[PDB]
Amino acid sequence: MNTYLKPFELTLRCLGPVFIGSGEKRTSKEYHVEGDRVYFPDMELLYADIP
RNA sequence: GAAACUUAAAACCGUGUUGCACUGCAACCCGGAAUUCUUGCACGUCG
Repeated sequence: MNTYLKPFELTLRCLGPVFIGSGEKRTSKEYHVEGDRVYFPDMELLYADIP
């Protein structure tokens, strides 16, 4: 600490899901599911290998 | 004694640099102080 500046330690444990949005929304033409797990590939790496 | 100009003519003139050498020069910070800062949940509403 310091003799005029007093810090603390704020710890947050989530009991439910937490969503802090970024302003970004992804369409269905970027990901595709496999059972329950949905895969998010890199958008430029799947374009570079395609001829 | 009464009567007849020591007069006439003649430039104080000719030639000649107020000229020769000489740095308005030497030394000197446009320098010292100053937060592009203060407030703000990527969120609300579901026959």
